[PDB]
Amino acid sequence: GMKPNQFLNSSFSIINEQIEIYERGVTTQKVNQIPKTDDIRIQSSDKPWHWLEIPDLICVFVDMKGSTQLSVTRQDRTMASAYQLFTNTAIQIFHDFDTPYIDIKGDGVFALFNSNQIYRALAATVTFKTFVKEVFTPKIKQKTKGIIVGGHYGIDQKTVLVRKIGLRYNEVWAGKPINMAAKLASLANIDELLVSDRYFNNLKSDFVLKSCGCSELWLPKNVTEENKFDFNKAYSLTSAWCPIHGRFYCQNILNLDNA
Amino acid sequence: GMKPNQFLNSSFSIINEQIEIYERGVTTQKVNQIPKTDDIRIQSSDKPWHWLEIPDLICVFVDMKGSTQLSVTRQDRTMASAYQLFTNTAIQIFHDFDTPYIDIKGDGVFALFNSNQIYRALAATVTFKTFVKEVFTPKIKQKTKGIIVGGHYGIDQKTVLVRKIGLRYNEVWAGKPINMAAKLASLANIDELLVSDRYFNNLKSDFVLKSCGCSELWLPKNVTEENKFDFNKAYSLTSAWCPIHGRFYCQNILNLDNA
Ligand SMILES: [Cl-]
Ligand SMILES: [Cl-]
Ligand SMILES: [Zn+2]
Ligand SMILES: [Zn+2]
Repeated sequence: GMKPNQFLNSSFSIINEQIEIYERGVTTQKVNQIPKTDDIRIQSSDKPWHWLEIPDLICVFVDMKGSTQLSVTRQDRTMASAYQLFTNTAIQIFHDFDTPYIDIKGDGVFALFNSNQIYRALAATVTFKTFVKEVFTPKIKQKTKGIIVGGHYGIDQKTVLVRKIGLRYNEVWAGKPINMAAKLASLANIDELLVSDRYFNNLKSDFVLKSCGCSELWLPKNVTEENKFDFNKAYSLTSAWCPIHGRFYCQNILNLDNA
Repeated sequence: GMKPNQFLNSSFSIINEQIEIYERGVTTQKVNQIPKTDDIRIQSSDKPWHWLEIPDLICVFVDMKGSTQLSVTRQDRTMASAYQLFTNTAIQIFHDFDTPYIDIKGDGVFALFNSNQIYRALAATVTFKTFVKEVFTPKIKQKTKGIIVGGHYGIDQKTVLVRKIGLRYNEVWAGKPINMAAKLASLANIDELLVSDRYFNNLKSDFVLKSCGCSELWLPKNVTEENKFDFNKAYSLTSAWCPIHGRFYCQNILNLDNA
């Protein structure tokens, strides 16, 4: 129902071009793991959009929480320092866990994992969560003389589509889990990880379901009235790596993907 | 703080490296407009992080709303087509409005504008909003035989910091307006734009404050109890370009930045 006098001429022409592209339909092809970036082809502009379908991809999203009083303009520039200590550490930790794909969005970082990296994704997320709780929050509190800033985290797992868009070219991701992992992180309290029920249902080991004894780690949370999610239930983890047993637990959990 | 038995050895070493970087402090320098990407220098890794301070930068964030039933796996693959029709049109429209910087995050797109592009940012946002209402929503409803999918939108304006991080290199943005524009969009209803009070307070012309008569366009909304924003009030726009007067209004609004 678009009319010429409703839009700029250029906008009108662009919208009609996008309508034509949309009317071409799509094609897809299955690829079991996140492909190398150069294996994602740039298409000729006349073709129907082609997507690669990655099954049961895991998306972790971590975001700074409680930072509204941190500043980029006042003398201490504390938001700049906090951004580095939070985001750069997130990136380096996810890289150390051999994350297939990392990207930065606002005050947050998302990390994509393959469907056979369930436990690796969790171990990387809990490592970052523990860093934030034990290091980031105390140091920012020291610098600000009292402000408590931390993180909150979400994980979802679902099939996604990927292709490249030129703005160079970047991967673009269509589907549920990146959007849903970010929405879960936004819903989470400070120092809380929320995961979807479909991701939680893939966690089977007592190394991740029960504490070290220093109890059930995960609590269900109904998310239906949020009107944001295509699943009924999330699961909440508020604990972190044990100061005594955390390394041993992380070692075992990482190995759980190899079986 | 950190204990060695709480983390993997590699994670421990990485955290200590990030603490050292954080303890170097930061330096900043003012640049009045969003710089060219090659003017944002890559630093040697030993230096305190340097940031460019861009005053009163405008961030628009547009996001798909109501898409939980769209699928990337069922036969119609409707989420793939919808992603193209929504996101690619957003990209092309923002490029047509000469947006200095565009980036894609999940089901959404953000566009950054200079402080002297107040009205251009609004005109680009309302153009995309009108496209979504008049074109995207009807076509997706037709394809799905009834599902109503649309968009929601946020705008904030505040000083930001920018530098480059290598994961070639990408700009990273620290500060309020990208995070806050995304949170405003998440808070917005379908076919609703929410803007911060500080952005709204820069809107002075009746071309943006009053309708063509086919009334006040903006309604205040208190956002204090959201505990997410560093401002008290947002402003809601639910209208779109008039089917008769929309081109004329958009043209005049664009001209408002040149005075
Ligand atoms: Cl600030
Ligand atoms: Cl889906
Ligand atoms: Zn223990
Ligand atoms: Zn009118």
